[PDB]
Amino acid sequence: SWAQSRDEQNLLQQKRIWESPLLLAAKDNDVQALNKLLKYEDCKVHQRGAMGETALHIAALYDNLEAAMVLMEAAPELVFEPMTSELYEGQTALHIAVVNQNMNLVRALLARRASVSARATGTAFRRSPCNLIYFGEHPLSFAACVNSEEIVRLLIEHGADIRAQDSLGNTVLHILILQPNKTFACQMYNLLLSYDRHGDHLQPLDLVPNHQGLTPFKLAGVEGNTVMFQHLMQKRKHTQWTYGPLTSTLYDLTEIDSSGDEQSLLELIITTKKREARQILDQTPVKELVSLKWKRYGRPYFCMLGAIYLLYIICFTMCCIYRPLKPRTNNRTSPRDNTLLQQKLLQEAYMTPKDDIRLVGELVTVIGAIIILLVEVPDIFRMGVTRFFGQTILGGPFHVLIITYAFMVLVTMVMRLISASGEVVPMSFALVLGWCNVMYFARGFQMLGPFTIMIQKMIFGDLMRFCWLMAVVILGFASAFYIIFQTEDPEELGHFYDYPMALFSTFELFLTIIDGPANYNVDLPFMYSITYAAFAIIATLLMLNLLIAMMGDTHWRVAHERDELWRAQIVATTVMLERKLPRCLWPRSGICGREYGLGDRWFLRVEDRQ
Amino acid sequence: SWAQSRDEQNLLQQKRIWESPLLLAAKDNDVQALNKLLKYEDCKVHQRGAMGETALHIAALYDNLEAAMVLMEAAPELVFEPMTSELYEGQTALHIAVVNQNMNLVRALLARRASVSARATGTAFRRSPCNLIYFGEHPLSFAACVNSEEIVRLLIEHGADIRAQDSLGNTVLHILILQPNKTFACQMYNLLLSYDRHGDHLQPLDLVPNHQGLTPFKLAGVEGNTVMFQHLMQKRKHTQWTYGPLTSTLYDLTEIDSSGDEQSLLELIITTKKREARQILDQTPVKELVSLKWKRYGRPYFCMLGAIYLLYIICFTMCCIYRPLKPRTNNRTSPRDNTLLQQKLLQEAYMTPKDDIRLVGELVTVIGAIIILLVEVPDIFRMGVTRFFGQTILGGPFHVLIITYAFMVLVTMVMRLISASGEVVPMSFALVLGWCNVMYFARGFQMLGPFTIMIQKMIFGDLMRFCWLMAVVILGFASAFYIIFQTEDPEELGHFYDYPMALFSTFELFLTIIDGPANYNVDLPFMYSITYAAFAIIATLLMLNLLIAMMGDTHWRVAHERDELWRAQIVATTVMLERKLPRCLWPRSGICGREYGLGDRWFLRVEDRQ
Ligand SMILES: CCCCCCCC/C=C/CCCCCCCC(=O)O[C@@H](COC(=O)CCCCCCCCCCCCCCC)COP(=O)([O-])OCC[N+](C)(C)C
Ligand SMILES: CCCCCCCC/C=C/CCCCCCCC(=O)O[C@@H](COC(=O)CCCCCCCCCCCCCCC)COP(=O)([O-])OCC[N+](C)(C)C
Ligand SMILES: CCCCCCCC/C=C/CCCCCCCC(=O)O[C@@H](COC(=O)CCCCCCCCCCCCCCC)COP(=O)([O-])OCC[N+](C)(C)C
Ligand SMILES: CCCCCCCC/C=C/CCCCCCCC(=O)O[C@@H](COC(=O)CCCCCCCCCCCCCCC)COP(=O)([O-])OCC[N+](C)(C)C
Ligand SMILES: CCCCCCCC/C=C\CCCCCCCC(=O)O[C@@H](COC(=O)CCCCCCCCCCCCCCC)COP(=O)([O-])OCC[N+](C)(C)C
Ligand SMILES: CCCCCCCC/C=C\CCCCCCCC(=O)O[C@@H](COC(=O)CCCCCCCCCCCCCCC)COP(=O)([O-])OCC[N+](C)(C)C
Ligand SMILES: CCCCCCCC/C=C\CCCCCCCC(=O)O[C@@H](COC(=O)CCCCCCCCCCCCCCC)COP(=O)([O-])OCC[N+](C)(C)C
Ligand SMILES: CCCCCCCC/C=C\CCCCCCCC(=O)O[C@@H](COC(=O)CCCCCCCCCCCCCCC)COP(=O)([O-])OCC[N+](C)(C)C
Ligand SMILES: CC(C)CCC[C@@H](C)[C@H]1CC[C@H]2[C@@H]3CC=C4C[C@@H](OC(=O)CCC(=O)O)CC[C@]4(C)[C@H]3CC[C@]12C
Ligand SMILES: CC(C)CCC[C@@H](C)[C@H]1CC[C@H]2[C@@H]3CC=C4C[C@@H](OC(=O)CCC(=O)O)CC[C@]4(C)[C@H]3CC[C@]12C
Ligand SMILES: CC(C)CCC[C@@H](C)[C@H]1CC[C@H]2[C@@H]3CC=C4C[C@@H](OC(=O)CCC(=O)O)CC[C@]4(C)[C@H]3CC[C@]12C
Ligand SMILES: CC(C)CCC[C@@H](C)[C@H]1CC[C@H]2[C@@H]3CC=C4C[C@@H](OC(=O)CCC(=O)O)CC[C@]4(C)[C@H]3CC[C@]12C
Ligand SMILES: CC(C)CCC[C@@H](C)[C@H]1CC[C@H]2[C@@H]3CC=C4C[C@@H](OC(=O)CCC(=O)O)CC[C@]4(C)[C@H]3CC[C@]12C
Ligand SMILES: CC(C)CCC[C@@H](C)[C@H]1CC[C@H]2[C@@H]3CC=C4C[C@@H](OC(=O)CCC(=O)O)CC[C@]4(C)[C@H]3CC[C@]12C
Repeated sequence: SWAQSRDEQNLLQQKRIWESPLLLAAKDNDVQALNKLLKYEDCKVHQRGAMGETALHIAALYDNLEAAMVLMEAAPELVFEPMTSELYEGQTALHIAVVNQNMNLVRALLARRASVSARATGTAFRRSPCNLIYFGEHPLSFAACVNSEEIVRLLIEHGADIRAQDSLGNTVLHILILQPNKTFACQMYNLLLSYDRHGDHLQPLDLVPNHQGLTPFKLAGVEGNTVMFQHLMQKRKHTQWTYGPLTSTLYDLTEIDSSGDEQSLLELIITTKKREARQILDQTPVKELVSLKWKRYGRPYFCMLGAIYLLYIICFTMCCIYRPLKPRTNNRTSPRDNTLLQQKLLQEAYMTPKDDIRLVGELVTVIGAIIILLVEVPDIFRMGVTRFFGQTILGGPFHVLIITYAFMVLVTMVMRLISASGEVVPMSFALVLGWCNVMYFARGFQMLGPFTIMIQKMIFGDLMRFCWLMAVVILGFASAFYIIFQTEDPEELGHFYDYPMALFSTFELFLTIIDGPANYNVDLPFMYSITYAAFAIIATLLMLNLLIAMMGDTHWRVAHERDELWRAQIVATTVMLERKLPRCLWPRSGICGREYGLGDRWFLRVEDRQ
Repeated sequence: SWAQSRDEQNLLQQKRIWESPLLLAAKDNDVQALNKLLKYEDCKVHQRGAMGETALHIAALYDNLEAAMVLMEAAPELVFEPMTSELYEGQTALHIAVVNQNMNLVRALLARRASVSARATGTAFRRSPCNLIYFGEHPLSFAACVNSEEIVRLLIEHGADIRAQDSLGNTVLHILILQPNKTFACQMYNLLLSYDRHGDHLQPLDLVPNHQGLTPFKLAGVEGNTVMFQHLMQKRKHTQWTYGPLTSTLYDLTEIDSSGDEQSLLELIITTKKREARQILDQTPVKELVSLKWKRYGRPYFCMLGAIYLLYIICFTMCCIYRPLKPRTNNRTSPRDNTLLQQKLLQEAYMTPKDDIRLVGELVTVIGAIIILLVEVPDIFRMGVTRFFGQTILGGPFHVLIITYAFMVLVTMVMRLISASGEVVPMSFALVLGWCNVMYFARGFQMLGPFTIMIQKMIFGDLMRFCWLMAVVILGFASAFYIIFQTEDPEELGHFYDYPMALFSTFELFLTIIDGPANYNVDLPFMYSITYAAFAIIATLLMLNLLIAMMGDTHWRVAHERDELWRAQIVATTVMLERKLPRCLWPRSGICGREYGLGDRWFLRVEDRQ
């Protein structure tokens, strides 16, 4: 609906240029007709186009130097005119000649005092998925993104402000990081810092943030721009000595490490959705910083929490095993009734010293369930209650499973206080969610770490993508199997005696975890052998080994990038383990340079061999 | 804790150089300030640094030739000064200028009679995982490891001892093998043998061992340095004739083959932990030596021991089958009691001539169990009782299984002598350990050989790495399944009737080796169908085919290097079969050159075609 509208304006621009002889003579290189048109009476010079454009805009848009000079002589006030549309707001011909890199025509307008500070605020210039270029809003921003070193020098001599910000707060150094040609953006980055030295108006140009707060150093890590990230560490490192093939380099760790309350560079890479940002983790000062925090304070504090959680789940498991049960007080209803025991009442549950030992174990699992919710739930109140916490749901799925576990413990606490029947259903969820959260503590081991990335990408990328075709085949054949055996005696072959059982039987015959139905003492119905032969070929052979072959490719892809997926689990673990543990037991990383004559900041030394 | 300490000294070195004007003028190339400082009164010349360094140490460390010459004129006694720290003990500036390769400044110190024999015994020079360079302790050792042919010639002219040894006993030829650039180390190896000819003080420089006993020939094979190993066989081979495209080369086999009581080169490659050393086995005189020892005396003596072991295990199997059993004398306790027979007493066991035939077979399996322990156990007494024999445990795991088998035979010997109940548990271990040791004798066949390397790397690299996540899922769902059926009648569905059975049932439902529980005559509990549907998706589909896909990659990696893993099993078999068989039936390999005019050593001839 939006691409349909701006295709209708680009064809309407071409109709207006074919109707007006003034606009048509500016498209072609026709100075013969522009002499004849402009010598007429009043000429209709300031007429609009379909884009709100003037005739001097067309001459700069089609690289017509000779047509533009005729218009500037005959009408000198066309230079100060912006486009008055919606999709090209504020754009002048001084914007257009910069992008088309017409060196003779930029000097021509600036001789006629063209504005170097007009703001091209149209929707064909905002950072959008619909726009193929994001150049900024200023002509100095336009010339930097087209790699024109001659015009960037020529604009600053005429007064182009280098510290100007667009609607996103981005300076020209922020926009050069967002450009697709990364090697040419490094040379233009150096050139724009050569001119920023003049009596600093605030903190310098590479230290000015945008409306997100990011500096050009932190923006290169959020956007995954690894080429610019290496280029901006050269300002931040410092070589101490060089002993033959040795080199001792001292790195900054100011905007990388967690200085204060702001988000550090490690927090912004884990949070962001662009998965190109996780290549910053392989770059040198960040790579030895993560290994330093994990081997010193990360891994000891993580293996303590993993061992306290095992003793909690073993204490929870034995309270479910020794739960209060008594023989049933009523009598059996049907011959299909299998039940022999039922739950004791609350006053009846605690009446012996062995129930007092269990009550100690039940208070441990209730208090531990509250401590989980005191740590996890106040994060949804600080962050956004639905959306901005839902970003952490797709990031860490073990946040959900331990809040759901702690919910299930307090449900069967309430169902114990009031004497409620059916505590087996909140317990059974809590046993399997309680134990399968021990697979969270497998990222402390590099070999066991990305096994849970395999289990995740097989469920949410293979099973949740192919089970819609399996459920189609189960519903087809279970409905067939149900009406075949609908006229029969279930006491011989009872796999399909009602419709919910025929769906659970066909799910189990799909996966080949119960045997195929057979009696051999009675004549089975005729359609059964034909249907089950057709079922066993498409379900058990073909579609079951489809899924096993799909999951075998998910295994191969995760095991290939086995090292860089584990080291991104450690950054997410170390960052989480700082924002919840108190500061007195987490020392700050690196060597502080107060009593070494280096300032107030916190350095990190790397020694290598070339 | 150790890297944190020597980061604090490298920043403290930079503070002391910024405080003293004498040290700061030696870091920069400032001969203007060194003229003004040294013309003062007493100047504080011999002040220390944070590394125990002098001002003449800084000038050599930062490549300041002009700053160093001012210091040597004004203070000529700074040349004889070592660093008095702990981490740079004994290092002088004559060490530093050699590593930085400053040719003008090495001649300057040696003109002022600098010591060419000072020992840099600091912990930044010991062979350690923490040190990135191991250059030795002498300036001749430093110049050889930086590939400076001009300084090695210049040091020997001033009296550098070429036979000097560091704290590890390594000469300069030992250290050149330990260097990472292998091609440049070959040219420096040749240069240092050109100077060692002067009236040999002992056996020559390439034949002097270190405190481990290794010569530079044997050190290249232990360290896996295959480039230096080819370069040092050129001294050891000898071309007999060249008949067109043919060439007859006669190889040495002095330090390669088992000469006396010392460990040969074949014994040191199998023993060592660096698995780069097994590429020496593909090099020509070692490769045809292993094939010669195996095809002549290795494989006949190995197939005799494999056939005697089959007849021993078949004789052990029939003594377990015909074991003494009688009907039970007591009466049944419970309806769950299944037992119908029990063991006979010792006086009752041997009372017929068919028991006398078994007694012959039981003496064979007792005597054979003692002979295993007389061969295997006295190896743990000669080697280190815990640690240095534990190196052979990780090397050969079939040493453990045949000592454990021989232990299990003598347990049920003792349990037969005293009439002890429960001989089925030491026998059942001994049947499966007895028969699965026949897979030891599968390396005699090249096709069957590395099948047991597959079985090993799947157990100790896939199963012992993923079963911690399976046991989490088994304990989760077996605890869920136990409390679901805890209120039921076990006589219909008894898979989970107590907690140890529910763990063995869930282990068997994981692996899909028993069928899923179903009755269809009774109403099963409601949570069972939901839990077993969740179990059968994550356990049987997803996590069971994870492990099968992991083991499929272990198969692919071992089958790729199928030839070089079998030929390393033959070296370990041939070496083991020499140190236990007597010398009269193992002839020495090669042709001895006594009556061929070649000396006392033992050659091996290889004929090839180019
Ligand atoms: C990888 C590392 C390895 C892990 C290994 C770890 C150990 C793993 C194994 C552990 C034990 C396994 C065997 C024990 C079985 C006997 C229990 C018992 O006697 O039950 C009694 C009740 O007791 C209960 O009801 C249990 C309640 C929870 C116990 C915790 C109490 C407070 C601990 C506070 C702090 C907790 C932790 C704090 C968390 C921060 C009564 O039962 P019974 O009448 O005697 O029944 C006997 C039946 N039988 C005769 C057939 C047997
Ligand atoms: C990926 C997930 C998909 C799940 C797939 C499997 C679903 C599993 C869900 C299981 C939930 C079970 C809850 C309790 C069941 C009781 C009610 C019942 O269903 O049976 C009732 C029957 O009534 C029916 O026949 C309903 C089935 C209609 C067609 C199926 C539509 C399913 C939605 C399609 C979605 C499309 C998805 C794929 C397309 C994109 C009563 O059973 P009865 O006792 O035998 O009474 C017979 C009376 N008689 C004796 C007179 C004859
Ligand atoms: C790849 C190569 C292929 C391998 C092939 C090799 C051969 C493989 C097969 C071999 C034989 C298989 C069939 C034999 C079954 C009859 C045995 C018997 O009669 O038992 C008798 C007792 O005998 C015993 O108790 C056995 C004790 C050990 C025997 C060794 C005696 C001393 C040998 C010293 C040196 C040993 C070696 C030294 C080691 C260095 C009594 O039993 P029974 O009352 O008669 O029971 C009959 C029941 N039935 C009627 C139903 C049947
Ligand atoms: C890789 C290897 C791992 C193996 C995993 C599987 C272990 C296999 C080991 C099997 C050994 C079995 C030996 C004999 C069993 C008898 C005692 C018993 O356990 O049952 C007793 C129950 O008491 C319990 O419930 C204990 C279980 C507590 C929680 C499990 C902790 C396991 C350690 C976690 C380690 C974490 C490792 C993963 C995390 C990294 C008695 O049973 P009962 O007769 O039914 O009495 C019920 C009384 N009732 C009737 C009143 C209700
Ligand atoms: C699916 C579930 C499976 C996963 C298990 C989850 C359940 C249990 C969770 C976690 C396990 C808890 C028990 C520890 C056992 C392993 C420890 C170990 O050997 O690691 C290191 C020793 O440790 C260190 O060198 C540094 C840490 C200090 C010791 C840990 C402190 C507390 C230990 C307990 C005191 C508790 C205090 C409170 C008392 C209750 C060895 O070095 P590594 O380098 O780490 O070697 C392998 C990693 N690698 C592959 C990277 C090379
Ligand atoms: C009380 C018990 C229930 C409640 C407890 C908590 C339950 C919920 C737990 C965790 C929920 C936390 C969020 C989901 C986790 C990952 C989602 C994600 O990352 O994006 C995913 C899409 O997006 C989705 O698929 C969203 C999930 C929709 C279905 C949720 C129900 C599945 C329950 C689970 C039951 C499943 C049946 C298994 C057997 C039972 C993409 O996945 P990916 O990993 O980013 O990459 C894989 C794609 N790739 C392969 C192409 C590369
Ligand atoms: C999991 C278990 C499976 C493994 C079986 C373990 C159990 C039994 C253990 C070992 C097997 C014992 C029986 C021998 C059968 C095979 C012999 C053979 O054919 O090999 C060679 C013949 O042999 C030779 O050419 C040289 C050796 C002389 C013959 C062996 C002497 C003793 C034979 C018995 C007298 C006993 C004396 C004491 C009396 C008791 C053939 O040449 P090859 O080159 O080797 O061909 C294949 C190898 N390749 C792939 C490299 C090309
Ligand atoms: C009486 C009956 C019991 C006693 C009899 C004797 C029992 C003990 C027998 C042989 C023991 C001899 C030493 C182990 C052999 C190999 C170890 C090794 O090489 O290093 C290993 C690590 O290091 C370890 O894992 C050490 C082993 C720890 C567990 C030991 C108990 C397992 C028992 C066994 C039961 C398992 C369950 C199976 C079904 C039962 C590394 O393995 P790798 O091969 O070097 O390379 C593979 C890694 N790769 C794939 C990444 C490349
Ligand atoms: C009553 C007493 C004796 C028992 C103590 C209970 C502990 C076992 C609980 C209390 C708080 C719990 C912690 C609360 C929050 C978290 C964060 C949680 O983080 C995630 O799940 C990250 C998700 C992801 O990144 O995928 C991991 C478990 C952990 C450390 C919990 C581990 C278990 C703890 C220590
Ligand atoms: C009583 C019955 C009906 C309960 C049903 C249990 C399931 C709903 C639970 C139990 C096991 C759980 C799984 C166990 C482990 C994982 C791996 C876990 O992996 C990650 O989060 C990887 C990400 C990372 O670590 O980087 C994602 C959730 C998931 C699939 C869990 C999803 C929810 C599952 C299937
Ligand atoms: C495609 C691969 C997996 C195998 C290829 C062979 C199949 C197509 C063949 C092998 C056995 C055949 C079946 C053998 C016997 C029967 C039973 C017959 O039905 C009855 O006699 C019903 C019994 C009754 O009415 O009591 C119908 C054909 C059918 C299913 C045959 C269908 C074709 C089958 C499955
Ligand atoms: C009483 C009489 C009639 C029976 C003879 C008993 C033999 C069958 C036994 C006695 C000593 C045993 C040997 C003792 C030691 C070894 C070394 C052993 O070496 C390893 O296991 C290497 C381990 C590895 O490299 O993995 C292999 C079996 C072998 C030859 C044994 C094979 C079986 C032997 C010959
Ligand atoms: C009665 C029951 C409980 C006994 C249990 C038996 C297991 C503990 C045994 C029987 C089979 C054995 C395995 C059989 C064969 C091998 C291959 C073997 O492989 C090698 O040593 C390869 C190295 C090489 O040859 O180069 C290592 C031991 C291993 C895994 C064994 C380990 C111990 C196992 C699992
Ligand atoms: C993911 C792939 C492997 C298959 C995708 C389809 C499944 C998600 C569907 C197919 C059959 C369905 C089951 C069909 C019948 C039942 C029984 C129903 O429980 C009962 O009726 C219990 C019986 C009783 O209480 O007596 C609960 C839903 C459940 C487990 C369904 C859960 C969803 C299942 C497993």
